[PDB]
Amino acid sequence: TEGAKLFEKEIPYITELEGDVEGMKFIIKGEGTGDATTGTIKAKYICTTGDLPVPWATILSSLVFCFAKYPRHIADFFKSTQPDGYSQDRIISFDNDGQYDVKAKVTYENGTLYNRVTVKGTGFKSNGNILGMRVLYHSPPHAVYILPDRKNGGMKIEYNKAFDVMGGGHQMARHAQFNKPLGAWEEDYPLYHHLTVWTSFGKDPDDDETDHLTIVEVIKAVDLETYR
Repeated sequence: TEGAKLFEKEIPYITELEGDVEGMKFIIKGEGTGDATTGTIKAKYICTTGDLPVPWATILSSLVFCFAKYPRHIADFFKSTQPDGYSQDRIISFDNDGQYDVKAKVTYENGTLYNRVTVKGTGFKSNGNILGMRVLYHSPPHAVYILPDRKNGGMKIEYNKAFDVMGGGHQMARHAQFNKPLGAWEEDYPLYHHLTVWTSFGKDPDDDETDHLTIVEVIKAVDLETYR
């Protein structure tokens, strides 16, 4: 309950990502806002090391479920664990291709929400859509499984992303994720539920210098009784 109060208004949202895909190192810095009242995330991410050496769409999920619109009756792991924060680690397996090993800490610090994340990409194929830069510049809407996992002291998160590729066709990205509190948590495990995500990609028209991504994104918790 205490943690959720921190999100009752729009607050700043900062992302720092350090990536290494097949030895190609990159840094992404994001600046934006998250508004958990409406589930609305807005941000601009800049690759501060130069050009991003993988498609932007494939790195979006690495770059804050704490901003999801939650109803009062579903236990909200992502806010409940604040301000100490939570760990969010995942393996993103790209079908017919390599994987991103992603490790993050998501923490509230003096009024701003931070996502600090490392990405290690291995196993990628030279003829694939990721190294080949053939994943189109958008991220379609998705549904995310949020599963209680008391046995491992946290939440098991499982979902697919279905990207569009040049020439038609798709690139599936299988996300196997685990979340754990970093500090205090009253251990109010949510029931199995979903999140929905919708995203719009853009560019900053005033920025002709950097390789960057702007987003407007909406994330919402879904009570599965609505499926009945």
